[PDB]
Amino acid sequence: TNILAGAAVIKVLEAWGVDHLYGIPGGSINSIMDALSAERDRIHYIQVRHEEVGAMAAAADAKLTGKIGVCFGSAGPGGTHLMNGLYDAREDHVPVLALIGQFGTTGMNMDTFQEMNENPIYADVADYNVTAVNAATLPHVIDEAIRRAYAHQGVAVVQIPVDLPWQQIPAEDWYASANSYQTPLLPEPDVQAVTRLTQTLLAAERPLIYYGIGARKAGKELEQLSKTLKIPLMSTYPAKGIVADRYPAYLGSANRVAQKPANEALAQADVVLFVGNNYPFAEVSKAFKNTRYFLQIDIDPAKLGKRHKTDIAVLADAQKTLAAILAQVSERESTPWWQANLANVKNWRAYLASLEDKQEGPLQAYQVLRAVNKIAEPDAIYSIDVGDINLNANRHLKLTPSNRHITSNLFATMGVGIPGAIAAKLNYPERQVFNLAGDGGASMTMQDLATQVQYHLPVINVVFTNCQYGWIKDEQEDTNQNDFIGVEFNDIDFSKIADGVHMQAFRVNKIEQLPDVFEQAKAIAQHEPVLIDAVITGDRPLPAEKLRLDSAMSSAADIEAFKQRYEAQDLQPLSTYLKQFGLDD
Amino acid sequence: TNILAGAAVIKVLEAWGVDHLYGIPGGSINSIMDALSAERDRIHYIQVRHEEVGAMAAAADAKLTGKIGVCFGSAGPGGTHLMNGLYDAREDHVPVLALIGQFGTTGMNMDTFQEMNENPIYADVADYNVTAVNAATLPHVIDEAIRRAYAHQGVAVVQIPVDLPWQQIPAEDWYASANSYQTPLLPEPDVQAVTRLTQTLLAAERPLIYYGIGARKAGKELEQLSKTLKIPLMSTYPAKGIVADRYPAYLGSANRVAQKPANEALAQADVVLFVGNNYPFAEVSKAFKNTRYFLQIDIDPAKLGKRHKTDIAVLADAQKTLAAILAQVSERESTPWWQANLANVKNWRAYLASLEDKQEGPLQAYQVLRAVNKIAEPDAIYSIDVGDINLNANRHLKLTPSNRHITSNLFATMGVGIPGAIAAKLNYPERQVFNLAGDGGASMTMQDLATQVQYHLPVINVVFTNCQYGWIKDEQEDTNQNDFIGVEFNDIDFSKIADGVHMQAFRVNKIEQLPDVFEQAKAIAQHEPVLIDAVITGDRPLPAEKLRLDSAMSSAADIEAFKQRYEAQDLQPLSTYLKQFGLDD
Amino acid sequence: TNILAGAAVIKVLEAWGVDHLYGIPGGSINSIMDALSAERDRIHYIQVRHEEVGAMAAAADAKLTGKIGVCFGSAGPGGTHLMNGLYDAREDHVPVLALIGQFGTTGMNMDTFQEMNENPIYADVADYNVTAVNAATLPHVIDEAIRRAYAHQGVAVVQIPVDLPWQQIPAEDWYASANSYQTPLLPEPDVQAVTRLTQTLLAAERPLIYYGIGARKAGKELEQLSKTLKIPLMSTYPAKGIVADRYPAYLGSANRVAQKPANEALAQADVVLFVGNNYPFAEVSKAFKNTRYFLQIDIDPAKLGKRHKTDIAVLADAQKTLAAILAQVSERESTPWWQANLANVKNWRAYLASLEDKQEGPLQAYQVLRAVNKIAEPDAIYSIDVGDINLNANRHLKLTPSNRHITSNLFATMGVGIPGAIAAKLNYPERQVFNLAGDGGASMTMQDLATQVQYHLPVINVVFTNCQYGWIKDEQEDTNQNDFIGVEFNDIDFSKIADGVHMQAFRVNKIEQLPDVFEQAKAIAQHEPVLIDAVITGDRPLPAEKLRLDSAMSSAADIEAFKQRYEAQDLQPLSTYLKQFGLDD
Ligand SMILES: Cc1cc2nc3c(=O)[nH]c(=O)nc-3n(C[C@H](O)[C@H](O)[C@H](O)COP(=O)(O)OP(=O)(O)OC[C@H]3O[C@@H](n4cnc5c(N)ncnc54)[C@H](O)[C@@H]3O)c2cc1C
Ligand SMILES: Cc1cc2nc3c(=O)[nH]c(=O)nc-3n(C[C@H](O)[C@H](O)[C@H](O)COP(=O)(O)OP(=O)(O)OC[C@H]3O[C@@H](n4cnc5c(N)ncnc54)[C@H](O)[C@@H]3O)c2cc1C
Ligand SMILES: Cc1cc2nc3c(=O)[nH]c(=O)nc-3n(C[C@H](O)[C@H](O)[C@H](O)COP(=O)(O)OP(=O)(O)OC[C@H]3O[C@@H](n4cnc5c(N)ncnc54)[C@H](O)[C@@H]3O)c2cc1C
Ligand SMILES: COP(=O)(O)[C@](C)(O)c1sc(CCOP(=O)(O)OP(=O)(O)O)c(C)[n+]1Cc1cnc(C)nc1N
Ligand SMILES: COP(=O)(O)[C@](C)(O)c1sc(CCOP(=O)(O)OP(=O)(O)O)c(C)[n+]1Cc1cnc(C)nc1N
Ligand SMILES: COP(=O)(O)[C@](C)(O)c1sc(CCOP(=O)(O)OP(=O)(O)O)c(C)[n+]1Cc1cnc(C)nc1N
Ligand SMILES: [Mg+2]
Ligand SMILES: [Mg+2]
Ligand SMILES: [Mg+2]
Ligand code: NA
Ligand code: NA
Repeated sequence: TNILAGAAVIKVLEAWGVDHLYGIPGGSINSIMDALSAERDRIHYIQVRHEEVGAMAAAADAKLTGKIGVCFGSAGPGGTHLMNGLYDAREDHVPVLALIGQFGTTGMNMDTFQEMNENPIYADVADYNVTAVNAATLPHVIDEAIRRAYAHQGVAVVQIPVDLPWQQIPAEDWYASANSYQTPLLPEPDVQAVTRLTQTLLAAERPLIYYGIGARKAGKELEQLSKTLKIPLMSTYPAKGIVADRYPAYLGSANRVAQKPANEALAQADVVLFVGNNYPFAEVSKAFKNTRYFLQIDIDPAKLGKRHKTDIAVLADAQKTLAAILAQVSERESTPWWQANLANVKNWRAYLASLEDKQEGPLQAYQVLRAVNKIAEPDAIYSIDVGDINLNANRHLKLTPSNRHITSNLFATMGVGIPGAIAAKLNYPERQVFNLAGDGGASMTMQDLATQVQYHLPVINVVFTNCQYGWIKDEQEDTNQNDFIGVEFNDIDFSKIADGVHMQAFRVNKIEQLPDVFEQAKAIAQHEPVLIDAVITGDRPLPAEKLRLDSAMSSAADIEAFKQRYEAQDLQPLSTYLKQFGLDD
Repeated sequence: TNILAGAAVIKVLEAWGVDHLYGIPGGSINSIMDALSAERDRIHYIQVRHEEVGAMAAAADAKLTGKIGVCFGSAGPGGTHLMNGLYDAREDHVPVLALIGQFGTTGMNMDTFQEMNENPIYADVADYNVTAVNAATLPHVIDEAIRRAYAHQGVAVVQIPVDLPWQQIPAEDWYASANSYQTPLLPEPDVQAVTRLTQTLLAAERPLIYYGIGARKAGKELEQLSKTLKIPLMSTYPAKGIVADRYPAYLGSANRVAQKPANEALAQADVVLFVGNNYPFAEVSKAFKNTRYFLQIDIDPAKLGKRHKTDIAVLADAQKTLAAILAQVSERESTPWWQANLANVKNWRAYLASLEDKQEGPLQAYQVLRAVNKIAEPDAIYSIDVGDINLNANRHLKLTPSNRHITSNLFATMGVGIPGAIAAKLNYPERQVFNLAGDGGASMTMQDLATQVQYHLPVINVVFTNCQYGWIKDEQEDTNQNDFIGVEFNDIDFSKIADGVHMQAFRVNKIEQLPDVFEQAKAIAQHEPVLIDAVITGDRPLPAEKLRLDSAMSSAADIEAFKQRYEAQDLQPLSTYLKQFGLDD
Repeated sequence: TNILAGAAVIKVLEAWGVDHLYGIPGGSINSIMDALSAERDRIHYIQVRHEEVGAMAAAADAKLTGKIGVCFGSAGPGGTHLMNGLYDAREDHVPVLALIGQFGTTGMNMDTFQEMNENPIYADVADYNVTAVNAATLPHVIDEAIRRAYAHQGVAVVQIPVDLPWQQIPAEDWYASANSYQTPLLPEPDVQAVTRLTQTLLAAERPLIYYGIGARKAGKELEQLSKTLKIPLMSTYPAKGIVADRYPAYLGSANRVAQKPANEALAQADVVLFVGNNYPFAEVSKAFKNTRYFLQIDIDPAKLGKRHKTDIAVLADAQKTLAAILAQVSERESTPWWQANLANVKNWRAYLASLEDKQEGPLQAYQVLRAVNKIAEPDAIYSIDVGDINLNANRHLKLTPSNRHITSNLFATMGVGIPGAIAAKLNYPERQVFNLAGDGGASMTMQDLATQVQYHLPVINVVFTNCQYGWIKDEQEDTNQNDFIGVEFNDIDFSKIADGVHMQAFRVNKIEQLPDVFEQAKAIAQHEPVLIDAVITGDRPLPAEKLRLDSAMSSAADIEAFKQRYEAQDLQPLSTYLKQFGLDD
């Protein structure tokens, strides 16, 4: 006849297909805990060691599977600890439900222990942000929160006074709307607009197709269009892997987490097809200042003409539109622009290989990533933290459509490596999972290495120990007048941290040590987590946004200093290849 | 003729006497970093490993010295990481300035990398919350923020677009108002009201004086009034130490972080003098339901009649008022109420001593704290985390007016032990400093053990490893119908964590191991930090709020179960002593 | 045994002495209405015609009496209509309680009719901002709101779900803390700081005392210090009347709502004693750019050194400090500085009198205000709207300590004239009350002239009809490159509007009509409200901030143009008087 309101809430989560959720208990959320306890055969609670890891893992769940992530925090400090993960979910536009403990309705507004008005705390981050005040409507409020988080691709927060889930409600009244769920409709491309777009693209002297993760379903069409039309491809960093890295006309990404060929080509291009792309550097870096025609395909009307004035804009699904272009074109002959870019890519990849292929000496980030490549399975998943690792992984990882990689794309919160890998292994127990993190980021969430141990999640953790916030040191080098500050710090031995949480680990500092240690790690991670602490040099990775290679643009002295510092003696500027094929810079 | 606006900002901090500040750099705050770098001889930047530790340490600075604490975080995730420390500062009403990075005014509102409207993030926590938009007024905005944080005893947040501090401003225009600073005026007690208050207090059959930290300047007057009038003393937990723990009529604190004699006496009292006290449990625990007359002294009109209806309310300084009462009274003879309470205290202290005085066997929290007492200097400072340690430290630490102790009093954020100890050692390098933390709380901020190492801060860290969130397990025992959940977890060896950050450490699990390890730690902390990981039992500490000792109130079976579980065979209920002296319960 | 929670809420209001409150009913607040309906003998509900008028009137109640003002609005649009009054109360730092309707707890968060999360709406304006969720604690929440509004001198907002006030609660539990309310007894002003401040003031060659409303209790001391020491007085506009306008050495106020002698003298002064003053134009107008020493007295630490670099800032009560200064000084002979300022004031007053004393012709604001003066009782209260009326009333009204005048000082919301006058008459039925308003501001709240009729509040309304937003037209003349826009509009005949709400009224457009109309109005307002619609010219009043009178500073052409436009042929610059008494400019 009756059900506890907390039991009904957990049944709402189950109806929506929530497999696992994260948090840390407290008095203010013990009634939800009680309902979870009864339901442990059907829904799986993951106890983290810091609530930010719970929120970040919930975000990562949604990034990986498209299913809403769920986390919770107790009243006051439990909930405020969620913030970095909630902001990550907002900025990366993935659905997350966050439940926040609150003291009982009889004690609210009495200024009792750890009791405050919690609603204003979450107003900025959340698409939906409500304090529940009734037990009978609580299942509906949770249902509403989930349905909105999905529809609006963001964060729904519900503060729950602890008395409500222990109250009996009628067993027959509540329901979940999960059965009625659908994903948004995919708009179709206008035939005339697609034809006009195709004509402009074909008439270009120096075309590029520049796609983001909005094109994640269109890898085949992107590569086929590139091959057929002889048009180079470039992408946002997160869109690495949609087309295989091995594709010879994939230039990489632009700006800083970037590859040289992409920056150079973008500066020269006359027509850009900008597809499923919200590149946040467009305006500030003047990326498109010399672009003659700008053609955009996006599903979101809020994005059309956002990053540059459009000459043709198509409000449609990326794959449907790219298919429609491909359907109306035929094989084109090679062009000077095509060949110049192909040559430039070859030159760049030879540079990266030269760094990877060192066999002995002081360990650099480049060989560590080569060692990752050597033990990586074809469908491996990479959880990547924030800093130099984004740049280095972007250059060195050899990804295909079979891979996944995730980071904090836009909020760019450090510490996401560990939680992202926890979520990855929970969602894909049979797939190999890496956590690639700098020492600064790994330090921030280090305690949750214990969570990998506790739940026997065989993540391969690789920490890049430079004893610096390298990403920031390099920024200070570029901008600051006075000495470095706050960017060089004391060593932490992560192999000892790992030992502390009862995880097998290794520490290495020489290139020649890599093969055996990585082989051992590969084997250990068949059953248990493992950590490799790679002590790397303070060498700055080549700044693709600050090239000093072209004698028509840089002094002979700046060029040779750049070659020496970045081991880039064999790099040629794009202009070399443009000139070979009869085009001017 | 000109000065960089960032240089002027740092000069404002120097004028206000800021010695040290905390944070982690980033591109969005590198211009403030540049100004700090130039000023490193005069103001001292402390690089933390997680920004929440910076915010918590800033809060602790203000708790300890009364001087505004200063922290910062980079745009987006740097700033949102500050939240647990900022909420701590708000709820514990201490002045803190937080600077938040923001991207340059040319890139704001362009939806660029890690760029968002940051002002709404801080609206709830902050007394003052502004985004600076001009370089010439920036020193004033910082000055304003500091002056308001002090006057309003809370958090001032300023978001700073990174371009502004690198702009030149006239050298002669800016100023700091530090020279004009004063603390609020101390109101004087009305003579007639004090006399009426004194008469009511003297006419009481079962009086208590119940003080909080608002009486921190009135220790001498409190103890003297108690001795002269034969009136027992009780306090809030944070007010432990204002009167020496050894004082035989100090009952301790009420509720849960509490001592038995205080809970029992409060239930029986007819008149309570409530002084400098904002006890958050007053209403929810029905603390004063049987109190006949309620007399209050507080400096804040917002507090008068807040926690119970007052019969006499005095808007005045605690010390001035207590002095005025003492001036108009003379020595009173002993009473039955006085003797019953004295006997009860003796019985309770003998119980605590019996726990402390065990010499061998499985290690409990009680002997760990005895070992702390044995190596503690008379003016030691204690930074205490959140959980069972608050209860255990409250019972076992032997404090006097010469000590300081701090925790997160009201927000009660876990993880404060480490940052509180960092702040304590920075402010009091010649005083012994302890960090007393449970394993859950220590885990949350563990990475900043590295900060103690980096800045050579000789903190004595003591971790209470029960492999539980014990405080929460006990709550689930009390309230939950279904099995424990999320409260028992895997071991972390903190002696290995310490080794990882290059700190000397010990792990112990037997009572007989304590003396030598604590002696070694005492010696090490003359020069360097040290950590003791104390592996303790899962024994629940005696619940002072759930006594089962009085046969007129509890079954014989519940009483003997309580004695057995809490080793409390020799405890007597207050009623025993009331009856001895001819008073009924 | 039991009491309705709504009934207890009204008893809390009665305990705090709330005489009257304002609002408009709705379904979402009908349970509070129900409780008010039973208590008509003890609390007086005023039904307004627009909720902003209720909020503005509540703010005005507190401005006038120092007692908390109370208003309410129904859920959604009722509450949001309060905003202009709530912001006025926040900015003018007066205590106001606002009750906001909400739908019942069973329908909250169901997305029902007019149902939304109302808490974020009031977060910015409110010092205290909570949604009640329990009936038994509702009286406490209201009590807390009141106590906080008083303590923090601002707005407390409580959102009340409509079901709660109809729930029975135990009769014996609730209480109000009004009985605890008191004002603090302060120590004497800091003796050594006051002595030093005094020496600096007396050593000055060109001293000024510049006070604001913080000196409201110090009129006697201000005038005596001025006379004894030969130091001219100037004030903020709202501080007009604290010293009688007829005082020969009262210079007026500075900036734009200002008088010529104050602006001229301030520019010359070497030492300013800034007392109970938070002049918002200090920095932006560079008011103190030439000041050698700046001395301050203020009760609020947040203000110490806020507006200018301050040589000595005394934290103390204005009256007590000024009395302490007076007690340690004695007579100084007349100085050139004193004589020059006296002469300048005389010249300025002759100018104002020349405008007032016209007897025939096109009506100007100047003669209307002379007509007000001629019918004004010595203790009349003036509610003044926002625009040219602030400037003209500041110059022409002849106020003494027996008067009161109020406007929206800092938020400066138009429309306040009508509600301020309603509040004034409710608090002071036996005092004459004027509403002096421009046509723009009167139009915004015109419907509430019906409220004066409904409650038989004999306000004398005087509307200054120029068919312009004159204040803004003048700004456009000063700053805008293109034609006037939005500042000249169609006539509204307010005598006809008055007829429509059943109020006796007159319309005048000639100077010679004034005496008979104002005599009739004076007599009508012995019993009923009345309105005079004064059709005035579009003449720009003399801009005290743009003086062109001094041959050393302005071209002869500029001076002749200024003199012509502003009928200022007989005005002399201060430099003329300075030279006369042997001082240089
Ligand atoms: C430390 C760090 C540094 C970084 N620096 C760089 C850098 O230098 N270079 C770089 O490239 N990135 C960088 N980033 C990542 C960067 O901040 C952005 O997140 C990224 O460039 C945006 O990628 P995106 O447009 O693919 O994704 P999003 O911003 O998520 O945009 C996806 C777009 O696709 C659209 N879309 C979605 N579905 C469809 C569909 N079915 N059909 C059509 N359109 C669809 C959406 O409406 C949206 O406009 C960095 C990240 C980090 C952590
Ligand atoms: C895990 C945990 C559990 C806790 N549980 C308990 C518990 O069971 N029991 C317990 O007691 N505490 C407990 N607390 C602490 C608790 O939450 C409160 O912070 C504490 O009880 C309030 O102490 P207080 O009134 O001294 O301090 P505050 O809340 O800071 O109040 C100080 C008061 O003094 C007034 N004041 C300031 N200056 C003066 C002056 N010069 N003269 C007069 N008045 C002045 C202020 O206006 C204010 O009202 C716990 C804390 C933690 C971390
Ligand atoms: C259209 C319009 C135009 C305006 N333009 C002008 C203008 O040109 N010129 C002008 O002068 N005004 C002008 N104002 C008014 C102006 O905006 C400010 O409100 C006013 O100048 C500030 O006056 P104040 O300092 O007296 O009041 P407040 O800002 O209320 O300051 C009071 C001060 O006194 C202190 N205080 C309070 N009690 C005590 C005490 N017991 N002892 C000591 N200190 C105490 C307070 O802490 C505070 O610092 C205008 C208003 C309007 C509506
Ligand atoms: C009613 O309040 P509460 O829930 O009892 C309280 C005091 O708020 C606590 S206490 C607590 C357990 C602390 O565990 P520890 O292992 O550090 O200590 P212990 O085992 O009790 O010695 C948690 C998780 N929380 C909840 C909590 C969660 N997350 C953070 C950041 N802070 C908290 N404090
Ligand atoms: C312009 O953006 P940014 O400042 O360059 C950026 C990307 O935001 C970074 S990157 C970064 C350094 C990361 O250091 P690591 O040691 O982990 O990596 P690395 O040494 O570069 O290999 C910091 C501190 N921040 C700032 C930062 C601070 N705190 C958090 C929680 N996240 C951040 N991400
Ligand atoms: C710099 O401040 P400001 O813009 O000069 C100021 C004081 O804020 C004014 S004054 C003003 C004109 C008032 O016109 P009236 O006809 O009432 O008066 P007047 O013609 O000047 O005698 C307006 C529209 N505003 C703007 C205004 C608009 N709307 C509201 C509700 N209040 C305002 N006050
Ligand atoms: Mg690093
Ligand atoms: Mg524990
Ligand atoms: Mg007008
Ligand atoms: Na951490
Ligand atoms: Na209106």
